[PDB]
Amino acid sequence: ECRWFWGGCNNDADCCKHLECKRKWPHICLWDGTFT
Repeated sequence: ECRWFWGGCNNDADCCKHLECKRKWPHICLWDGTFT
């Protein structure tokens, strides 16, 4: 399972495949939009 929008995380893996975690505090799971 992964974290949803505004769920919290530290790394990109922590967030879903589509959701990307910002590498700058505050660290949260956001939406990328671009297909990996």
